[PDB]
Amino acid sequence: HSLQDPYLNTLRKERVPVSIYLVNGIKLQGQIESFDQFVILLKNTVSQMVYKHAISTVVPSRPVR
Amino acid sequence: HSLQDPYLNTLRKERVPVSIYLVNGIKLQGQIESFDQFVILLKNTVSQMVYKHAISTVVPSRPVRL
Amino acid sequence: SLQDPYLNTLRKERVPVSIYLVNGIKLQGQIESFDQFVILLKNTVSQMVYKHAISTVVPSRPVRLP
Amino acid sequence: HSLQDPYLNTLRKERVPVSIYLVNGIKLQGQIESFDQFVILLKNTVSQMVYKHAISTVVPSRPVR
Amino acid sequence: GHSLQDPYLNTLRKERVPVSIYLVNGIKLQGQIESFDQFVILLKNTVSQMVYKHAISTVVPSRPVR
Amino acid sequence: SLQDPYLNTLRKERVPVSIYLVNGIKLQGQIESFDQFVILLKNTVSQMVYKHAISTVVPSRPVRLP
Repeated sequence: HSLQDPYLNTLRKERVPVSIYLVNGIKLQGQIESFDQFVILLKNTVSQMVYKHAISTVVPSRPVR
Repeated sequence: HSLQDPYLNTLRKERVPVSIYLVNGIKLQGQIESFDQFVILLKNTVSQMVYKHAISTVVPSRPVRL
Repeated sequence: SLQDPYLNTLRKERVPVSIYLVNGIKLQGQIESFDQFVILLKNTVSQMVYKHAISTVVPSRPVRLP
Repeated sequence: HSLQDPYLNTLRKERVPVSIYLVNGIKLQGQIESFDQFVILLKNTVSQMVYKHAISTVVPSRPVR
Repeated sequence: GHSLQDPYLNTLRKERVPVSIYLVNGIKLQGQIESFDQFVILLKNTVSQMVYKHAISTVVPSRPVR
Repeated sequence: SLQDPYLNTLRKERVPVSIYLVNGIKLQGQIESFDQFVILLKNTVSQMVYKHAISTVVPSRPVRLP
């Protein structure tokens, strides 16, 4: 929405390394390649499709905006 | 959102420290910088975007007046 | 709708309740207010609880059902 | 809801004791007093409102048609 | 939409294929799909229990199906 | 949509993938088919996986992205 999109898009455009924490406790790390209404593609060695419904928090490695 | 929006907006506007408990049991702390229909941006020692679907409760450090 | 009048009765009559979360945690207090997605619980700890994180709402006494 | 509603209504009307297992593993028991799109009211000692999103299964104590 | 799910469940139902339904909490239910709608599946063995799809992780047939 | 073309690439190229569920369980195989709500995973035993129970889809090798 009005916050989530610009936030993720800024992270995407600025290629900021992020830590994505899943609801189960697992921590994912990488950079946001792209995202749509339901998923986020996290890129590194091999990219992976993360369902937003499985995400708890997105923590940037450095301050943004 | 007749209650949620005014509540979160008051916490935000008044810089009220809050504790956000996640469904998995993890406790997040800080002040609400902004929010929308699905996420809340928390800031202080660790700035982060929290998905509401992962939140169980939001406990203000002090009660909120609407 | 049954959820709304049920909650409104608990609210209006200031009935003490126990709100059990999906993670097993038990919250206690009286419902101060609520909307489509959240419930504001108050007494010992004032907090906004997301309904999506609630498993059950158990009143301390029987109440008029809708 | 061509199946859910008739099923729950049958259990409600016939007052069939049921076991409602929650997604977290807890087992609730009693009779279905009523239900709507999102919740089910279960009666035992005091009635409790159960959110369907927290329910995994509804198991009747005896078979029903 | 349901171009895969519906035909899949209906085939399992019509052919009475033994199936295992794994829930998100880890529970494994066994039996056969007797019926289903948009939100639930009726699984039959000892008694027919209603399973909410939201609580299901996977549906695994006892044998391949076409 | 980003999800559909991505899943379709995995499907068409028959790419080996790991599907991690929200409860931490790891499933392996390949995407045989999918619709708006489910994915058909093929390996030693085929199974229908509900997307709501999936946390991440990880291919065994880099693939073309949407």
